[PDB]
This record gives sequence, C-alpha cells and structure tokens, in this order.
Amino acid sequence: MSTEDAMTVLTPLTEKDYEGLKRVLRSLQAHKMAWPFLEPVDPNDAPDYYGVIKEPMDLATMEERVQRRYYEKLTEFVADMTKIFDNCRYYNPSDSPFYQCAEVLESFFVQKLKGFKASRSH
Ligand SMILES: CN1C[C@H](Nc2cnn(C)c(=O)c2Br)C[C@H](c2ccccc2)C1
Repeated sequence: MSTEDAMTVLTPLTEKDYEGLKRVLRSLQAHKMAWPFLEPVDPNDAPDYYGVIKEPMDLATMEERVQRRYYEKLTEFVADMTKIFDNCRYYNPSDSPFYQCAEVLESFFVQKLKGFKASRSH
C-alpha cells in the first residue's frame, strides 16, 4: 500500500482537503463533457431509468454533499463520483453521447483525483 493509498482510505478529510475537493468538483462541472451529469437524470430523459438505476448520482447532488461536509474519507467522495459514470455506462449503449461523455469525464476525474492525492501527500 502506497502513502497516497493509505491516506485515501484512512485519513480524515480536513478543511484544506475540502478546498481541494471543491476545486476538483468545480473543474468537472466546467468541463465540456459534463453537460449530461450536471443535474439529476429526468424521467422524461429515459422513462425506465429510476426503475433500473438503484443509486442515481449527479454533480449537483455531489456539490450539495461537499458543501454539507458529507464526506469523511476520500474513498466516499470517489465512490459517489464513480457512481455517476458507472450508472451511465450501465444504462446506455456505448455509442450514446452520454456514454462517450462518461468515458472522457471519468478519465479527466482520474487525472484530477491523482493530482489531488499528490497535493495531499506533500
Ligand atoms: C438532466 N438532464 C440529464 C441528461 N443526462 C442523462 C439523460 N438520460 N440518461 C439515460 C443518462 O444516462 C443521462 Br447522464 C442530460 C440532459 C441534457 C442537458 C443538456 C443538453 C442536453 C441534455 C439534462
């Protein structure tokens, strides 16, 4: 287990950590490929969605959770974010615009998450 891995699993999120998480989340919200994920899926977008997707997630809900200091550990923040992309790929065909955006935006998140973990470790 690496130093960043130990911190990700074990280390309580501080206020300085939250400043970094806020920056990560805002960078996703500003990304060109974030348009599918800014607000909860509307049933009119896909009528069977909420009977299929058990744990919906979106960036506005994450923004609320970040402001309320919902997360105690980085793993929990990452798990909510990963739900956004996993739900999208679960429901949609791979040539859906939503699916293509999930692929790009998740790779962007992974880049930013790595930067955040490094900043936290030094
Ligand atoms: C709220 N709602 C969520 C939609 N995201 C969706 C819709 N349906 N399904 C099945 C999805 O996986 C996603 Br993500 C995108 C939509 C929009 C937003 C901007 C421009 C076009 C469409 C805004």
